[PDB]
Amino acid sequence: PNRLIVDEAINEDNSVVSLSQPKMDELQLFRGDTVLLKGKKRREAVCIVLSDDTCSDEKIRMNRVVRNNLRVRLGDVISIQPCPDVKYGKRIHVLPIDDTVEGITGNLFEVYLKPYFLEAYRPIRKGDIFLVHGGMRAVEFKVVETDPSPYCIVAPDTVIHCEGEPIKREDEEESLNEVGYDDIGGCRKQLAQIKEMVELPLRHPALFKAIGVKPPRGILLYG
Amino acid sequence: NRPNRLIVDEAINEDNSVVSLSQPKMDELQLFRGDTVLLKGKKRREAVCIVLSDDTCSDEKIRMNRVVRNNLRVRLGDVISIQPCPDVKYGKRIHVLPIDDTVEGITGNLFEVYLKPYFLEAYRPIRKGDIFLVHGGMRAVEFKVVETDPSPYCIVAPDTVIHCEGEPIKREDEEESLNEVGYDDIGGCRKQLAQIKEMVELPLRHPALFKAIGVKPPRGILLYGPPGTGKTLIARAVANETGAFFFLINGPEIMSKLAGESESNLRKAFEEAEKNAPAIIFIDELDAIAPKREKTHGEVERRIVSQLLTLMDGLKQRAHVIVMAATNRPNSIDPALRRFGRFDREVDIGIPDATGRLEILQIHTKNMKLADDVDLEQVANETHGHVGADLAALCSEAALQAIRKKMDLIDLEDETIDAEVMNSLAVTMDDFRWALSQS
Amino acid sequence: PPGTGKTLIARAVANETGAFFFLINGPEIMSKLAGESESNLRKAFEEAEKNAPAIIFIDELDAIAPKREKTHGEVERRIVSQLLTLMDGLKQRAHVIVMAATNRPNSIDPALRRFGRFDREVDIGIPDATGRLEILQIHTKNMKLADDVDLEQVANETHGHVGADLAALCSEAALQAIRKKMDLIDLEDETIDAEVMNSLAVTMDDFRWALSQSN
Ligand SMILES: Nc1ncnc2c1ncn2[C@@H]1O[C@H](COP(=O)(O)OP(=O)(O)O)[C@@H](O)[C@H]1O
Ligand SMILES: Nc1ncnc2c1ncn2[C@@H]1O[C@H](COP(=O)(O)OP(=O)(O)O)[C@@H](O)[C@H]1O
Repeated sequence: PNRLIVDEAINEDNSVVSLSQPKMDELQLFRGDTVLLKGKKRREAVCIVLSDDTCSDEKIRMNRVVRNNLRVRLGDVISIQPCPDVKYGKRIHVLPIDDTVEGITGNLFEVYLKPYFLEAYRPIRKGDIFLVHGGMRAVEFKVVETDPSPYCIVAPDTVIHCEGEPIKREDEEESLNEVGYDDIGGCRKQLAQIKEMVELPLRHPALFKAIGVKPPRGILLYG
Repeated sequence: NRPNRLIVDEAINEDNSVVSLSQPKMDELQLFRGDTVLLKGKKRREAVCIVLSDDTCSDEKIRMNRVVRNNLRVRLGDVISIQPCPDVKYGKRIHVLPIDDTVEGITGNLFEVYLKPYFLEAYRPIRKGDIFLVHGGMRAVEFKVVETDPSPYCIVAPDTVIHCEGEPIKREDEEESLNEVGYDDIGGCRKQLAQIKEMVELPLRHPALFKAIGVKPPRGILLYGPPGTGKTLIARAVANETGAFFFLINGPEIMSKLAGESESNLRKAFEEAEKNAPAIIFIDELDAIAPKREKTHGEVERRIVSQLLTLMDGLKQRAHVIVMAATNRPNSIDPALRRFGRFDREVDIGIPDATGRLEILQIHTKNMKLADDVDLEQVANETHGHVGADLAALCSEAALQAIRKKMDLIDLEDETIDAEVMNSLAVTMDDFRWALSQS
Repeated sequence: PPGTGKTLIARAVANETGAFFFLINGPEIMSKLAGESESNLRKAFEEAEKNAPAIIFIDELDAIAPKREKTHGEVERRIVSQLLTLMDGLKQRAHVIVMAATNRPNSIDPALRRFGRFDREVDIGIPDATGRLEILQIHTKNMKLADDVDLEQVANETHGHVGADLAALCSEAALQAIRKKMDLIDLEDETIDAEVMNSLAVTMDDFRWALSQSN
């Protein structure tokens, strides 16, 4: 009813998720409304929602950044619900993750945080991990706490502390500047084919006990 | 011996409960179209069937399904006695149970999925101890008839109560699985199949005969054709279909072994088929082992070719072993193999034509629920240059497409795909027309 | 060409002239490992020397002694030589004739055609119509043929056939006629008396069928 299949993002923004127009009408959501998304393993994340008229009705486009905080891969299921109850924060606390900051010195507020948030009005959740590009390297930041806990918006008013020591990566947490379909271009057509070939046997593998059909076993790549 | 015994032939009417007969032989036996008959075969076994007039059937032969053949414990070309059975009245109780090794993976109600549609307006004769086969939900399921109320045999009318009570049953030694490959599992090449069958007929079915006569049976059979044409398939089938033992020699797998242990294997293959006679040894991708004597660079590759040729000669005609082998062309092979006494028999398993392709398609869509708009005839016409395995994968893809479409809608739980949910899953002509853009 | 009775002739001549017959099969010799391959080849000549007079028959010669460049690697050449030595080492007083067969001259190492070795070449060609008839007769001499069987006709139809083609043709035509009767012999088995056997005629139809099979 309100549950959706998680698809690839076309709007490469961390805080936004797209949805088909009629599915927004169905769920009674307005363009720019903020939504709470729940995924696997007790996890949720907060996002802005926009109408994408190329999106499938029962699917929801979202960034890898988001997917991660939800602990879901592409083609999974997530519940979406409205969240207009969300308010500007006083006091966000972010820390960089040590393995994305070896080599860079000093003030990383001015370089990443600041331009990532100028007129941001970004929804965020405690325990969120987001990614900022710049200075020829991408940096991951975890939100260690927020003043309206558990989730707040970040307005010009909101004070933002990145207090010294970078934090260790959790086992659960996956490097975001690891390798994804968003790291490869010029070959959507070919990529699509690979994805569907591998979709079921890798994502829904228990299925092949239930049916006598044969999944492709070997895939050859020309070029 | 008598005017009622017959030779068991291949079924053209692919229905479990019917057997066909030549019109004059029905007149001779005074049987009527639709009359139900009792068939007695080997090892104390009998089965009950409807009978229909087939005007392409031989007068002294009787067409029947593999399903039936099994319950009669007979292979093709054997003898069975047929007699009228108008005494069979409808049943009340029937107890069927699925055989464990055809139901691993499927859940819950298998009545609604298989039994029910198999019996809707069936009026099917059946016997206690019969094992029949139902197609659906992308897997075939074998069910044994554990008892009937009019014992030993009854007909199953709408009135008849049908019970499949829980626990699936173990398979007996005598009972042979039906997924096992048969000639009904291969299409588009009757002509070539016929030849194979008669070549192998006597030496595998009546092997003691060759002590009595000084005639030489073919020892080696070579299978020409592009790859994926069912060359392997045919050999697998013929072995099962004629109750012969089947030893596979895979060309590349033999070259994978180090020098000398490569031959020690090859030799051990012939020693295994000798041991379990009669047998078909099937050498797949022959040219991997025995290519033209100049195409073999280095000694050990030639030492192998020879080692084979020695085993082929060393093959006594009294061994009762037929060696079948397959390759993509004649010219690939060392012409030494085509000598009298070795691979003296060459069969050309070609490229299925339109009509053949249709069959192939039908053989691979026999377990899946197809939509009304599915036009397999159309598909056949579109797939102009396709070999059998092309089409088998086409059906595999079209189905996996239809599963992906539903796999989104089955978000609600997993791994929750019941056998019932499975049969809910139809495959649209669209899913085929899509799968065509791939192959 | 192969199947022309090259082996057959050698077998015959040995028996027909009371000579001992040792068969050397080309491929079978290459099947053996290195050095034990020669130890066999040498032991063949030692066996024919021992039982004189004899014909040693080397079948599929080219399997052993192909053109000196067609032999890749040493042990294949070491074999060719080992033969040539035995061919020379063959005393004329030994009373042993070595016969050998192959599909063509060019396949063979021309070293073998030297004076004192394979100095004599005979060309067992392809049977012509009249020949094919004989072959057919030779392989139908134990089977009961039907009146309508016209082996002359068969010969004419089988234009490009070698002897072994025709020997198998007869074998098939007979196995066809057996299959036809094998249905009617349902009554018992293995009950095929020698008498039931002679009841079994082979119709011209069984031949015309067997023609649709062969090469
Ligand atoms: N004529 C045919 N009829 C039915 N199935 C076929 C046919 N040809 C190929 N197939 C299917 O495609 C595959 C062919 O594999 P294989 O038997 O190895 O063919 P080949 O030996 O010609 O390569 C088999 O899995 C079989 O199910
Ligand atoms: N000219 C012939 N006359 C009679 N039989 C023949 C003739 N040619 C071939 N055959 C038969 O066919 C087979 C030929 O085998 P083989 O003697 O090895 O011929 P080759 O050595 O020419 O290959 C034999 O079994 C023989 O019975």
